Amino acid sequence: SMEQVAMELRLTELTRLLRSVLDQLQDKDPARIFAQPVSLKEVPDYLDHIKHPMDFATMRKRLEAQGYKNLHEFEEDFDLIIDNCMKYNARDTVFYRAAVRLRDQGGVVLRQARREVDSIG
Repeated sequence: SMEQVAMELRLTELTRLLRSVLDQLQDKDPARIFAQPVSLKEVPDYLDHIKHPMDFATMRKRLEAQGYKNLHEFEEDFDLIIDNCMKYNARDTVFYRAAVRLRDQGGVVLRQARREVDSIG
């Protein structure tokens, strides 16, 4: 159907906008603390602590399969990255502080992305 195609064009466009959001968020992580999944070889207890791990590479795989239906889903995954880090690591650690900084800086990007998603539809 033509409707299914128009819907798919919208998903495709959302994916385009989310890809750019993703790149801007990841630039706020020049240390690359959040680039890849936490290694279960290097933190073998991790899954006892964190039930839903997340990282920028895993978000990117989902993105490129057009697996984000709306901005809310994409923000849920970004929030996991931050929130998982702030629970597993103590307040005095470079990791925790990096998550705080990513959260604060990412907020600005996300604020405008919500306006653009509403605006373009």
